[PDB]
Amino acid sequence: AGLKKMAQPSGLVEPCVVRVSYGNTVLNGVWLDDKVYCPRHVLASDTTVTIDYDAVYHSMRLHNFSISKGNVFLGVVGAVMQGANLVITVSQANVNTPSYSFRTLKAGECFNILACYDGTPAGVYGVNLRSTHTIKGSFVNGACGSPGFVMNGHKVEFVYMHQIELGNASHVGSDMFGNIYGGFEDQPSIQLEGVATLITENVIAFLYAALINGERWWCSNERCTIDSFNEWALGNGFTNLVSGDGFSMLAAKTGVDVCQLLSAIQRLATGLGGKTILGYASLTDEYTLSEVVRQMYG
Amino acid sequence: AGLKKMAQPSGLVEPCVVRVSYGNTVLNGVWLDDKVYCPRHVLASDTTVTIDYDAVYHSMRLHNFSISKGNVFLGVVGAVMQGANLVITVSQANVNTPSYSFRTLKAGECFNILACYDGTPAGVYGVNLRSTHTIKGSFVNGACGSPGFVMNGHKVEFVYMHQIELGNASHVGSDMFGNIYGGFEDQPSIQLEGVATLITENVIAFLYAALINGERWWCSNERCTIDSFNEWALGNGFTNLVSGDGFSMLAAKTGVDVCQLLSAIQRLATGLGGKTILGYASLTDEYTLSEVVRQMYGV
Ligand SMILES: *[C@](C)(O)C(=O)N(c1ccc(-c2ccccc2)nc1)[C@@](C)(C(=O)N[C@@H](C)c1ccc(F)cc1)c1cccnc1
Ligand SMILES: *[C@](C)(O)C(=O)N(c1ccc(-c2ccccc2)nc1)[C@@](C)(C(=O)N[C@@H](C)c1ccc(F)cc1)c1cccnc1
Repeated sequence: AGLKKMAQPSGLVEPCVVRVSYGNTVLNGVWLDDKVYCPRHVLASDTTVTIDYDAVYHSMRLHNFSISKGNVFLGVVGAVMQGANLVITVSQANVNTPSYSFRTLKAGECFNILACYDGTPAGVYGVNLRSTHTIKGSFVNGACGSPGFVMNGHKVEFVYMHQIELGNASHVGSDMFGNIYGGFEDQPSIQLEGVATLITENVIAFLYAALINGERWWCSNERCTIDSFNEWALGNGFTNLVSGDGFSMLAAKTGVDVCQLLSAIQRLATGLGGKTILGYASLTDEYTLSEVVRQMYG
Repeated sequence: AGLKKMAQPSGLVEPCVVRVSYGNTVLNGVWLDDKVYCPRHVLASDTTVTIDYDAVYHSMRLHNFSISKGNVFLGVVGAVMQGANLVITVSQANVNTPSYSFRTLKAGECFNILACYDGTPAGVYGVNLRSTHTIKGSFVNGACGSPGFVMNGHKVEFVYMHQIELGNASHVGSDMFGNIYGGFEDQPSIQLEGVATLITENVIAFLYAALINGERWWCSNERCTIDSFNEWALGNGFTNLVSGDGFSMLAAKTGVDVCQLLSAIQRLATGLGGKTILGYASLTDEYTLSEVVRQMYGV
């Protein structure tokens, strides 16, 4: 009953956040087994001239690393560079290591940001990757290395590590495989995101959310083809639709066709009059199909 | 960098949530130090008429009780009804019982809800108590006994325990002392919900979040005395403000005083005219002052 951007329980991610301190600059690290993942820009302090990472890696002094989880210091042994990640090998092994697996996020999916500062978690909240492979969370200085995760069946899927904040207030993270989302760079040059187009299959589950909760005022008998929308979608800041197979489960209980919401979206997109839907005066892509089913039918 | 309702880390609370079952009704409970707390309506299975809890508490067979945390089954020992809650004593002690304590919340504060189903933690999100003393969150069938909590320095303070769901989709819970908030009944008979009046400080904090976040189209140079607003707040669905000395820090960083917002509240409470503030169609008391300071400046 209701609809809120809720985050999954952060309890398993929480023991792994460490404080990685290389010289002056100190940031957040994900500690799993004997390895500690952190953004490689910790090795940089320039923040003014283009950084030649290939050279600074070979010219690194491990005596300056001091990694910690509270009062314990983990002893640094080695460190290799996996993309934009600086995978650091420490002697102590995280006794608190959950069952983890790395995965990459496909645009539109939801995941959980464990905002951390100085190796201490601050808050957990759910976000979705946008059409530009950037997120719109809440971050302040020192968050570099805060993990993002999805969790299915007592197993953590580290899908995000924070790297940098764009001027857009948009946040760019790396993959745990070392791959910047959206093709951006950890470089001190100005970078601009593209136009954020709303993810269509999240807006649909958001409209079934309104019909399950009885708000049927916006809905009418009109229906549009998957095709005519895909044509209309690009020119109106929306993503195209591949198929409508998964909604058929919800479409039956509601009795509202998939082709019928499309006619509504073409109308409702930049169309909400005074009347709002579920607390929103504009369509939103925050809510996925998975999230709707967990908040509506257990 | 953004305004994002977020919950504090729920790691310490997750060891304590247990599956409490008494025959048909199965719902969640908090396992603190060898005592499981749960709503007293787990004993009742009837949702027709008003139920004599004093007579149902005595018609209680402890042998019927089934508590479990995963595969482990707890052995129930004692059971005393405290208010609208059930303090159940068991043999094993939650060995991971955090630095815990109870509290009752004055209206307007923000706390952290841990929704559970079948003794399984499932989500965690921030919510603030409305003036009617009903939070408004997400709860499906079987979430009775999901604890709320607020954490000040690794010490867990349990403040909520889910009891019932009203008509307005408003959610009602009980403190760990066994008192239904706002004075409600855990009975099936129909029950009214009050008119939600907005907490003024949390609206002011929400407005500073907008001035810090750039949206300054609604702000002009109007200063309003606090009493004229209080006289106006008693007649327009707001609350009277006690002090604005905590806002002294946000006012200096924005350069906008607290008086300007107070007049601005009188302006926009009528309606935002289709122009949203921070992605919000109307004024919102969701963001408390302290939570706004951790997100904007990071304390
Ligand atoms: C990290 C260090 O904790 C941090 O908060 N930010 C940051 C700072 C510097 C770098 C960086 C330095 C040298 C080379 C490459 C990257 N990355 C991240 C903040 C302060 C940040 O990103 N600021 C922006 C303006 C920035 C971009 C690029 C850059 F090189 C330097 C700064 C930051 C603040 C808030 C949230 N996230 C990150
Ligand atoms: C709990 C059992 O998990 C549950 O979801 N609900 C509930 C059901 C019954 C009682 C109750 C039983 C006996 C005596 C008094 C109360 N409390 C809670 C739900 C289904 C619920 O609250 N339904 C409403 C209609 C209800 C209110 C009051 C009442 F006495 C009986 C029923 C529920 C649904 C969704 C969210 N929370 C609770």
